[PDB]
Amino acid sequence: ACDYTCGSNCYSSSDVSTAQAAGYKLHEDGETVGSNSYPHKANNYEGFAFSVSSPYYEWPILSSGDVYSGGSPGADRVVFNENNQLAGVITHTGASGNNFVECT
Ligand SMILES: Nc1nc2c(ncn2[C@@H]2O[C@H](CO)[C@@H](O)[C@H]2OP(=O)(O)O)c(=O)[nH]1
Ligand SMILES: [Ca+2]
Repeated sequence: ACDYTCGSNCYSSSDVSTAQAAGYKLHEDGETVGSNSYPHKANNYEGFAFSVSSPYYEWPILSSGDVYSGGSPGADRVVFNENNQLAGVITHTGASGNNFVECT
């Protein structure tokens, strides 16, 4: 069983924790990776019911189990805050264009 399902993609809690820690370390040192500048501000245009406070930052979570360091992001993103608390895991899979849906 998947703890988070993003279209076809299966994610456990450890997958989410490894991706989040990588994302936060880079946020605090003011560094970014890749061509789209990861991590950046997750603005929340969709209006999701995140039980943690604002501002929100998005970072890629890869299907292969590897951490992001440059190149292709994929469809899936883990959202954390300024406190290093998980907001949720979102995806562009099954959403129109550059929009998002929450992972089930
Ligand atoms: N859909 C959407 N896109 C956002 C939001 N905050 C930042 N973006 C980023 O802006 C683009 C929308 O033009 C998206 O492809 C997405 O980048 P990522 O590709 O980095 O996930 C948001 O809350 N909603
Ligand atoms: Ca895994």
